[PDB]
Amino acid sequence: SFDDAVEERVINEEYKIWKKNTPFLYDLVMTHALEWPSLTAQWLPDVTKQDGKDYSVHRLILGTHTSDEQNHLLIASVQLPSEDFGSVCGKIEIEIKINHEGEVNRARYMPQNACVIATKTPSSDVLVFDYTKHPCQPDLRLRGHQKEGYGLSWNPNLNGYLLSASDDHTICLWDINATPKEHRVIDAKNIFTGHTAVVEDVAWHLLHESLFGSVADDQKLMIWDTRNNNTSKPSHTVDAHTAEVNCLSFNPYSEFILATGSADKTVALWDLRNLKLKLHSFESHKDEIFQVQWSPHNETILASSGTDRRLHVWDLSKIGEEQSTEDAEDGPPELLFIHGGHTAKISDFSWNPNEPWIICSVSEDNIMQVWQMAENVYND
Repeated sequence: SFDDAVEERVINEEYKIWKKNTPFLYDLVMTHALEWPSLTAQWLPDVTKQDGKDYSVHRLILGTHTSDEQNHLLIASVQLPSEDFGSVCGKIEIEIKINHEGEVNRARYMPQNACVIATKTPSSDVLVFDYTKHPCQPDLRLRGHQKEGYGLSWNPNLNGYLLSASDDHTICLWDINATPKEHRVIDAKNIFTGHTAVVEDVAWHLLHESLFGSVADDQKLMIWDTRNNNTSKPSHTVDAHTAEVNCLSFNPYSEFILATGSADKTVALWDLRNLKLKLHSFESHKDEIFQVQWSPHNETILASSGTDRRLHVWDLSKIGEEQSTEDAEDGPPELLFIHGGHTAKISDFSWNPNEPWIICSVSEDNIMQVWQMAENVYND
């Protein structure tokens, strides 16, 4: 159609421009086309090195989206710059592969033992694998609910405790260590309802093992306390957004600050000490927002991605500082950087935990990008 065509046209012309400015806007930009689109992406904690090599190796947990052929759980190794047949391999390879029944919606490793990877299937089961066992039939099948989902959150502080969101208006909680397994199957320690609609995302508080937050299409943010008795009584409910809320992430350097992304094209800043007053609303995205992640290195900065094909990076510290018109355009002072290297909807992204400022983002066209904005943008 005409609109599709016009759209596709602007996307290319803009991309054209982007690529030309690459050396000016970035310090690192790596593009790579997977054989299949990945809906998930998360960096693994470890870093591998060799003496004499000008690079270190990092790894990502990716997935495949084949609405046909066989799907797999992937582990990709990426070579990253250091302080400075039989030929040298490419900077990106797929070290591990694991047959997975259906697309991989999410895939997160367990903080306590990253050999453990939890998965979100297009089914209603939640799978668990140990990529030390398959070196495929999951090592654990988590019962819990009737619908598909994406929300997935491992609890630090409590080995094994996993949370999940679902299109069936509920949240499940399991103890992966679950005594017995009755045929690789662990039922569900608790099911939190309290949500009028589809639950988009879920996330554990980072310090208090009994707290966690949920987010759903009912336009609300709910804070829960595992200790409470009513599996329908969220200890708190917040009218967070105009549209449906798609995610929430806790600030790594705080025990109160939180963030949420909505279809209302907005990212809301929240403080647990007073969920009655929204601290701020980051605006600029032109379509739905599905991912929001805080920098693992700076308490003041977070990023968001969505359907508008843009990855935004914000800086709380610049909220409110005055800016010069015709500069006061392009966006508010809180918008530190805009990543326009993706040519399709960004499905998910992850901040590298060892290399401050490196981000990996997977797009729907099955493109993967490892990038780092130019130092000057966040320095001087």
